[PDB]
Amino acid sequence: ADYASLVDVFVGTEGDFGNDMPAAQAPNGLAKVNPRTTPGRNNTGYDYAQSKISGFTHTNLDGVGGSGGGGDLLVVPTSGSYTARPGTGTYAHPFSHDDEDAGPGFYSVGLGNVAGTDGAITGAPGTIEAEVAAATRSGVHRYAFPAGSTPSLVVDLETNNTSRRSSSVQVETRADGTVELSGQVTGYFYNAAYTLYYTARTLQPATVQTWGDDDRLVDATAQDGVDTGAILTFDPADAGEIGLQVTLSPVSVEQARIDQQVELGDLSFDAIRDRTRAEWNATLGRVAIDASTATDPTGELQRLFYTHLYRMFAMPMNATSTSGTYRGVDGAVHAAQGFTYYDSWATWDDFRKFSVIAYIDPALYRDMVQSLVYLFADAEATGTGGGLGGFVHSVPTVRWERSSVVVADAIAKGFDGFDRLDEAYPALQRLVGQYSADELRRGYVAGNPGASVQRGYDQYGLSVIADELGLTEEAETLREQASWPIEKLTKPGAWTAADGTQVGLLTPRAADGSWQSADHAKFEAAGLYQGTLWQYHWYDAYDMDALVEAMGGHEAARLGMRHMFGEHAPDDGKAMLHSNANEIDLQAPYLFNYTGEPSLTQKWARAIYTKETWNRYIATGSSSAVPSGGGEFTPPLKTKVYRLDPRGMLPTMDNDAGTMSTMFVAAAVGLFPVTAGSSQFQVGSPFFDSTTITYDDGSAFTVTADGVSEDAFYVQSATLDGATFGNTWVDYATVVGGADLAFRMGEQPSDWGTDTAPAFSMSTA
Ligand SMILES: [Ca+2]
Repeated sequence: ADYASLVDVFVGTEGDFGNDMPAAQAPNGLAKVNPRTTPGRNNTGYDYAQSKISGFTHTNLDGVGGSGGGGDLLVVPTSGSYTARPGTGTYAHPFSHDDEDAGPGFYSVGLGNVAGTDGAITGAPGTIEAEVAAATRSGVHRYAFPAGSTPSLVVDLETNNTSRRSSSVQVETRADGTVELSGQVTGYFYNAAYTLYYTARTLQPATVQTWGDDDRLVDATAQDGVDTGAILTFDPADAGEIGLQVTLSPVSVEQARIDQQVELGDLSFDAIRDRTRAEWNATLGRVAIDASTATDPTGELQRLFYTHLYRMFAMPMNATSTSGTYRGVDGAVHAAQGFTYYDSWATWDDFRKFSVIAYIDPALYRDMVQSLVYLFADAEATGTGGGLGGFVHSVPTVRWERSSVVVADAIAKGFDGFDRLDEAYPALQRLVGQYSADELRRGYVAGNPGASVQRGYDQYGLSVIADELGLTEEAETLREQASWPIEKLTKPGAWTAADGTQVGLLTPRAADGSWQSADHAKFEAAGLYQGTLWQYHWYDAYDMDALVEAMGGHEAARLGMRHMFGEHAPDDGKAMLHSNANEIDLQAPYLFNYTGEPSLTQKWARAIYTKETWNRYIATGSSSAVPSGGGEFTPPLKTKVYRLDPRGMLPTMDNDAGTMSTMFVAAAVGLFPVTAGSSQFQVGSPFFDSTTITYDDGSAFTVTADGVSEDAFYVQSATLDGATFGNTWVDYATVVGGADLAFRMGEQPSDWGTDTAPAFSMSTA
């Protein structure tokens, strides 16, 4: 019933261990009411290890890198006074995790009172009780100040996790004495600027002063610049209850006002909070779990599951007004006709996540894909031919590579009626790019194996879209070019097995065709981004069949996969060639299904996600969080990859718009998308006795794992809708059609699935 209570929003909120936020937020909500720690923070604005909090920001990005995105509109409660633009140091309040409470839709904290004037502001007796909650587009605040205090709220419009580009504030005092503030914030993250409009109203009478770029605190009711803000001052009589309501719109201030009225009306703070909690319980309730003591003796695995399901519904964010409109990259307002438009993409990192969303919430997935299509269609409509990074985006956003694979994923899964797909296509083609004349002749990018395999997958994705558009010859060409990276860059005998077997591996190759020297296990060798050749070797997951053949045959692949996971030396951390910390080879644990050893896939799925494993690689060159260098743990570390702890992931292991969380959910369900852009999922090791996915029409997918335990993680046999089942993959249609997939589990590896019908490969389809 109350799934919300199982979510721990503090998981991954410490230091460099996930870069997630405890922010109050609704499912796929635009408004993200995040506490802000000081002097340290994680990328979202909050580091669990800190002991001071300034205030609450209203925009954000989940699990991203750099110094984080969003972080706009900082609201700081204070008993102090200002005569100039506030020093950010004066915002700091002591806090304790003992006086802090948060969950789906809400966050509460007891803040140490602060008082004084300007730079003399410091600790003062009493507590500012802070409560926030969130609706899709709105953040609501309720504060209690110590009796006798002159309550104040600073609205700081300079604050951003990366870069403030411009901001404005306009002040209105209404007949009842309450104040409304409105304007725009323009920020930047990674590739692009974005603009959001806001309205914020007090629920009690207030006076107001504003500041602009000259740091002067004045009575003027308008500011427009870069560093701007407002300071609200309330009557001491209202100390016991100070309320604020903030609403965001990518469209305009007037739309934000309309949204606030529709979304919040005259509802109380508690009602808004309760409603979002009910919305989370509906969302999380899409998956119902029965977890025995055998498999989850502490109850922590179930809590881990629902925490990560919660994280799965964060990005992309709802970027649609209550009037069914959105802002295009052309800078204009358009209709989201008969669907909700979502925006905020990090597709280079997160592309596999959508394949999972597809089987948990089909309708949400469809709207996401339709949105992605509109985004590229809008780019094309500008007629500039420019890439997406040259426009101002409607919400904070990241990057768009692999978009063709995501759209292809929906098409392959049987989704249709994607309006404006024909418009999206040429823009998707520009995103993917073309090999140069010389690259077309030789079949690859010289010295750049990474860019080559990436284009391979992009072109496969594009070939699916092309056929859907009736562009038959173009799809053929795309498929031909998509086969090149496997064929031309898999160097025969790059690694030699213990028995002499010659194993082909992804290797940089020169323009003239000679192979370039590389260490296949070295982080970022050969021009690679955030990985090794062993890891990028499996990248072209749309053609495992051709890859197996290029590697030197079935036995070569089988032995390569075992070497990949250090099976010959299970107690040597240096033998672990797979990385758990990054998304590059996320699919690797499930590739044993393709080499005739499904039991090893089962072992690794259960181990990585629910046990301690050997970890050799971090997600970046070095980390101050753990002894590390050259992209590795130095020494390799035996540890849990996922923890029910503020240190939630491995150090450096960013969640990346909920990707790592989504893969945890997929591992638990036991169905993993090795081939994004296909309709298939690979069978892993389902964690729970019973997992039921209920769809909107009342039908349900049910996967059972009879006798599953911490020790019994191997499949012994299986049935599908009552009949003997021996494949290690299942089609999307089977899942959403509401099948009953029943596994019998055991403590020893079995030969179940060793006679599987072949999974999808482009070359053999
Ligand atoms: Ca990453």
